[PDB]
Amino acid sequence: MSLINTKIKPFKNQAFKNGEFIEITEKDTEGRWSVFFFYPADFTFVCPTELGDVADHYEELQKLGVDVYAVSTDTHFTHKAWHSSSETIAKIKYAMIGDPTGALTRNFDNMREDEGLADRATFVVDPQGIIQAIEVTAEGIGRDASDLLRKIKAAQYVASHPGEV
Amino acid sequence: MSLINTKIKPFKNQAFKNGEFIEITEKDTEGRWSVFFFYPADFTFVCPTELGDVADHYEELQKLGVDVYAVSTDTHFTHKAWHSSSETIAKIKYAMIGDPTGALTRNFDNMREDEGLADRATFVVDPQGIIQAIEVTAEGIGRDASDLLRKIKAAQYVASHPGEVC
Amino acid sequence: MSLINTKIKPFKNQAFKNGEFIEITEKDTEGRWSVFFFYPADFTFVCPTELGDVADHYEELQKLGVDVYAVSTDTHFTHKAWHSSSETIAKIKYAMIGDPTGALTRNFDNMREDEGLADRATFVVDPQGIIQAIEVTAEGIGRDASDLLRKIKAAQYVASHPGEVC
Amino acid sequence: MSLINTKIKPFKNQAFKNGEFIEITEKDTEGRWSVFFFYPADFTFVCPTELGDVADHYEELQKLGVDVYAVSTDTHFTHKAWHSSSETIAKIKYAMIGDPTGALTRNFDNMREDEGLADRATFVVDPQGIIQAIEVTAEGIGRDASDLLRKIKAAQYVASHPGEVCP
Amino acid sequence: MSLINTKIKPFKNQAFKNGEFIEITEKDTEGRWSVFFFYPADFTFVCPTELGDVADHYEELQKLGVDVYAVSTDTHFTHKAWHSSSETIAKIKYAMIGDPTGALTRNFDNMREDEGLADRATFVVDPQGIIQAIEVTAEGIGRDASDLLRKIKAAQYVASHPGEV
Amino acid sequence: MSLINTKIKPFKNQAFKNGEFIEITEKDTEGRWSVFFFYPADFTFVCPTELGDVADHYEELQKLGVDVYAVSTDTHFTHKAWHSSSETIAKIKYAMIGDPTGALTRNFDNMREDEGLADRATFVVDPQGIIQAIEVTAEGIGRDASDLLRKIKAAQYVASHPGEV
Amino acid sequence: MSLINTKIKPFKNQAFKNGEFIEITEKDTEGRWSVFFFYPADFTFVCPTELGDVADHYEELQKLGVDVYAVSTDTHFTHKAWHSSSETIAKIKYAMIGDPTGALTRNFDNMREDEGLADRATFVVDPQGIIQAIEVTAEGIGRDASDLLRKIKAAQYVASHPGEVCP
Amino acid sequence: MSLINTKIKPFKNQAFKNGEFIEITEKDTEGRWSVFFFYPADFTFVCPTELGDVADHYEELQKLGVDVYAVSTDTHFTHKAWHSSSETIAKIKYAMIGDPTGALTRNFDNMREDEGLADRATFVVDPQGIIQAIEVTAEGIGRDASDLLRKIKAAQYVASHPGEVC
Amino acid sequence: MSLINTKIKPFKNQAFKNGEFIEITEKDTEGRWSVFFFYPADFTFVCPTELGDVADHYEELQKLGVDVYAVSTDTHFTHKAWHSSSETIAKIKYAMIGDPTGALTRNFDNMREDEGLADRATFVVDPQGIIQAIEVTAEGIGRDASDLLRKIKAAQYVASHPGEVC
Amino acid sequence: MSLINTKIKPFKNQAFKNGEFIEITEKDTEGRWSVFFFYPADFTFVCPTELGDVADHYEELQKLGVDVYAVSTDTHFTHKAWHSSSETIAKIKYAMIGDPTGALTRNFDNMREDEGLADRATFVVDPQGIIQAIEVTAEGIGRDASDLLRKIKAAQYVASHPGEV
Repeated sequence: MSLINTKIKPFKNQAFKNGEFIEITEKDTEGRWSVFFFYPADFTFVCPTELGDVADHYEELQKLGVDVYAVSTDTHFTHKAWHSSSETIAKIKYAMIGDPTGALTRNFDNMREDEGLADRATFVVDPQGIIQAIEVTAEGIGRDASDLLRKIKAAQYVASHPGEV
Repeated sequence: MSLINTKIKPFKNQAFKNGEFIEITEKDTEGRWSVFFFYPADFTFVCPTELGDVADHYEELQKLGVDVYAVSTDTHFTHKAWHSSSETIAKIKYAMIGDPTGALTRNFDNMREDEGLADRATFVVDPQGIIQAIEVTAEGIGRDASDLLRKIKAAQYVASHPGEVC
Repeated sequence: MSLINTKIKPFKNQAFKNGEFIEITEKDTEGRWSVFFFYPADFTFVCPTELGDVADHYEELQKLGVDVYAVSTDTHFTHKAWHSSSETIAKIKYAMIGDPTGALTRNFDNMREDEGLADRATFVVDPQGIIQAIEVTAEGIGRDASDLLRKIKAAQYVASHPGEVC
Repeated sequence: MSLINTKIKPFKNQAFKNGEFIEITEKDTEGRWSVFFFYPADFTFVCPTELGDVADHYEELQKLGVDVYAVSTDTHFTHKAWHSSSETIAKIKYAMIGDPTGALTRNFDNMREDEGLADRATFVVDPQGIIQAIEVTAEGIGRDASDLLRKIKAAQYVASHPGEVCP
Repeated sequence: MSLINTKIKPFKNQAFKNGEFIEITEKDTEGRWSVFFFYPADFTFVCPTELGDVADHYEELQKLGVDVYAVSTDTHFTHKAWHSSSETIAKIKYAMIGDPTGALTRNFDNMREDEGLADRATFVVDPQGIIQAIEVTAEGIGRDASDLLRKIKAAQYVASHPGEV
Repeated sequence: MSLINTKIKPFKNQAFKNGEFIEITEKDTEGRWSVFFFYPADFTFVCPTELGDVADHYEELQKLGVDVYAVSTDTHFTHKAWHSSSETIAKIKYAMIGDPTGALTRNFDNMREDEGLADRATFVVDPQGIIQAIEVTAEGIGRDASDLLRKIKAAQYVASHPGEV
Repeated sequence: MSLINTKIKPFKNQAFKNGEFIEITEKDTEGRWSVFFFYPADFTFVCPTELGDVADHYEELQKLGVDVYAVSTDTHFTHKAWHSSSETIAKIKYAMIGDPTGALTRNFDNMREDEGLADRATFVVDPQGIIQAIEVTAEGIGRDASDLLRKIKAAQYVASHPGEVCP
Repeated sequence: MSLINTKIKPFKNQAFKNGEFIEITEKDTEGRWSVFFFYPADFTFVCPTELGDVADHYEELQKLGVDVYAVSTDTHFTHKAWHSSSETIAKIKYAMIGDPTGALTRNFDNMREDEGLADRATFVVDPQGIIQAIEVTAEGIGRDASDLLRKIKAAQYVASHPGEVC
Repeated sequence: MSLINTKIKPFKNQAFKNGEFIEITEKDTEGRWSVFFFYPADFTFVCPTELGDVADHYEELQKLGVDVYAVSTDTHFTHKAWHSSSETIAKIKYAMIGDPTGALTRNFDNMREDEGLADRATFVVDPQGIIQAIEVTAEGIGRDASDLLRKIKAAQYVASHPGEVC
Repeated sequence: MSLINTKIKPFKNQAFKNGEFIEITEKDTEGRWSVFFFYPADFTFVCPTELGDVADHYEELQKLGVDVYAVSTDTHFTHKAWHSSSETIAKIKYAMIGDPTGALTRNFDNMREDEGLADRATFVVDPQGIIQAIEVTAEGIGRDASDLLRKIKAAQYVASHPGEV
């Protein structure tokens, strides 16, 4: 069963945003365009260029009315530490959702069951809750924020201009 | 339960390639970089720019040693007809897999159950059979062949030089 | 679990008829004599004379108040293309039902499970929805349209005047 | 889930042929073209001309190597009685299979559940056991034996000349 | 579980009563004494003297208010043919129930499952529906109508007079 | 499921045979024709002429090679007391099987579950163990030993001569 | 999981008392001291002196307000016959409960499964239904009726004088 | 499921006997006449005369070759303390089985489920392990030891000479 | 599945306290700081220093408003006997709960199933009924009443001033 | 069911020790005294005095032949970061096991299912694998390493001197 064109499942998670800690539910995504940016773990040796690339477009994303949610199986406490410790993660102004239970990760069928870590996946969600775009890659393959931005612009176009030759 | 980083399931399908009918199995994808390009239906009123953009990069894809498989729920007979009817589909030099059973579409968890059509999804499969990249979009949202090309080059780099960075 | 003398199961399909796309449900068959003509696939190398025969008798079938529905597992978009391509399929004035899900095909128990195509079967359905005649043949064995007319006329005579046989 | 292009299921039924009782199994259909002619019941008020029209073409069917099997939910004892006191059934040279259990009838998905009787169905079976043609009609609609004869000749043609379309 | 002293199950079968086709249900047996006479098949080489012996006592059975039902897995069309073909079966004025489904046969647990035929059984049913007497015999062993008549006379005596010392 | 034309189930019961206590099993019935005569209880106010009628034909039954077994839910101790108390039961020379467990009664599906007594049933068993004739009657209706004798004579004829036209 | 100090389960059995058949339920034991005397079978070769010794003390038991119930897996018809043709059973003034189903026997966990007979057990039941004394013996070991009489008198003493130890 | 005339279930318990701790299993009861004397608890306000009676007849019981086992849900450590405390319990020369698990108590179906104590029950067990006599009484009703001796002597007579009663 | 930070299950037990028998329920622990001190058995040869050490701090525990409940699988009758027999157990001013059913022991998941005795475990329960501290040791390893006292003072501090540090 | 006096369940976890990363299985605890020190999460605002107290006794623990395993649901990457970031955690010379799957945490029945974090528990394990001491506290209640040290010394004494008055 594909997760495309389906409504997102309810959740309640603690997150880090700009300093300090906030709580995010599925109620917060209502009437808003949402991006769920899943990544394995904090403090890994892999370059955090994927997250920093989104941070560079975040001002343009907020202009388009798009909320960004970076999610991992690490705690929100770890997100705060990684925000202060890493050079690139300091640019992150959007929410960094901690998912220690993995309930939100499992809502998007994105758990490495044997590792206990999220897969490298990105979800574009419309105001209705329906998933419009899915993008999953393996370890080492980078996700372009420019192509993500292009996809959102195309998704917002279909919503306003439904059905055309 | 995620489809990423898993070996592809065996299949047996009929396809259309450059005026000839050929049978493609999972054996044909072995030892080869493969791209499974799923799309809804033939002869629709939607612009065929998604499949045409892949055709433009196909020579560059064959240069990297990558096979391209365009798959839909239509028959391979329909693919031959669509290759002769449309101006953009005439450029398609790669294989056009016909999947009437939907078995190949079900293998990649990419079936619109109540429509009987494949979703707009792209899969990048390494020579071992493991899926490295998944890209799914809803009807209307276009897929970029240039970003697909970038991902394959990035996937081949990690396959060649693993453990480096950063 | 014999299919004969049972009411037809509800359906919702897209169809092509005279340069127009229409939606056909089980409601459209109500109060009318219907004929469901199933066939494998569009754009095949097999001679399309079976559909051509029904086209020749269609004027006579409409005269008896009988609706003809040609059903295939192909999309309704594919049917339009086939109407413009073949000389024999151009003669088709009746509706060409597209059944990508195979829901309507499985309703009449007529799906080639491992092939994903409809079998060569013809169904005669009365105004009530009850199936009166079933004719299934393998690939190659032709279906006679003039014998179908004989069967429909006989079915209409039994409906009008019950208990008038020996 | 359709019954077309599938091998026939094994059966063991008693039959009546030319004044003698014989037992027929799936082994008897092996290597032979077989036609299974199903009908509701014996001693019905409806014309037995459907079976009689097959009996007229039976000479031609035997020359083609086609065996005819008339199947009913009645006993083989009943078939003997219907053979004796009927003008049209007296012409039957082929076997009249009795199916009191309804096992053979259910093999072809041809049972009226509420009536306990077979439906008006004709099946064309090749030497391998694979079903090539199915014809099912309701009470009143007659089955054409000369059209059945045409179908068998067409089924034999594709068997000897495989995939000969169109040209 | 025993079939004796239990109410008969509902049924709807077509039958042949001297020249005419009728339909018999569990409703027809109500308020009346009933005898269900099961037998293998019509047009068998075995002697039909079982049904002929019941036919001789049938006039006395109607005087006692007892309805007789002859049941087999053959159709009611076959019962008519057997009536006007055999001299012994021609004496039958009682109803000949046809049971092609075997629903009535299975109600009395009397079906030869591998043969699709009824066993040689006789059931005596009172106005209430309760079975009072059961007699089952194997193929070849005959049943006596004179003994059956005696058993019904005794059953009607017990029904009218409760307790006998 | 019908009890007719099936092999009898194994049993081990104590019995009373004219003056002495014996034990009867399924082994004793083998190679011999057997008649199992079931009845409610000993010392009842109902007429014991059912068992007395069988006792009169018992000498002829032994000439035919038929063993008679009278079974009830009473103990074998009770059968002895009933033998030397009633003039009709005193005529019994055949075995009187006591079945306090009801195991043998349940083998023939003949137990009145709420009463704990046997129904009025008679079973005819051949040397192989196969039941050939069943006769069950409700409380009050009598069984005839003369008809029973006739049924055994017919059963032995069919066993020796297969197929009768 | 022991049966001591538990209320007796409901029952409906036929009994024999002084030439007349009566029906006894759990309602009849209400507000009355009850003794359930179980034994294997009627017409056994073993002495019926166990029942006879209870019959001798029955006059004293009735004065204390104690009802005696003799239970057997035999029918109430059998109890009448054993009452008529026995010297010791003729002295029985109390009820002789028949338990052909074994339902009452199973209520006291006193059934020999392989024999279908009750075991040699005696139960002392108070007006509330609560079991106060259980005595089960094997075939051969006699049950003392005068000791049973002592137990009932002791059971009545703790009922009227609750928790009077030692002093 | 009557407990009478059934073999005793295996057990492994610690016991106190004559200033010594010993382990008693079902093996120790084999080939010997055994008596299992169950009682609620140690150090109760209830008069310990029931155990005192068995102590007085113990010499006579050992003369008949009968072993006496007094079982309680208390520990074997508690039994030692009770042997030193009470004047009546000091007379106990037989083994006092401690059953904290209640395994041996549940074997004889003698557990007060909601109280966690053994009921007042006496069991006579033959050399084979078969239970011959069961006597259960409620709190307050005394158990007679002299009537127990009568029951054991009767049980031994039946074992020696079967079928010698009327 | 951990027992920590959960509300205690209801119980009804008989206990011995200062020469008197009293019934203790979960109602008695309400609004009160409670310590459930589990131990194997009475009258053992193991040094009773664990229970004696708690008795030394009992006056200091009552000063903090803490109730102490010593629990074992033995009867409350045995506790009275052990209070009079032992020199160290004579100091016990707190309640000694008798748990013959083992129901209270099962509530705290602290039963040696094959021994029928409680394990060496200490539980600290706040006025709300929530367990704040669990300490379990195998036979032989001693429990410190001073560290227990430290934990209760630390538990009362967090209850008073939550959210502070560091 | 209590976890006291039971053998530890098999596991395979990645850990941080002294720099750098190692893998620990149940095979590594064989023939050695082990301490499993569970704690909720890394980078929390709670003072890490519990872990630092054990670090002060670690030299004495290694003298007694005791291995210390600090476990949390955080990754081993996070453990390395927290080792470098925190003043007290820099003293940690023993292994810091990362348990993102929570499999090792669930082996000791120590998971806060709704939080996805380990409870505050300490386990003393002998060379055989058998758990000798369990110590669980709530948030805010400190665990004394001196009392832990005393318990281990007592546990090692019982192993060498088994059974005494």
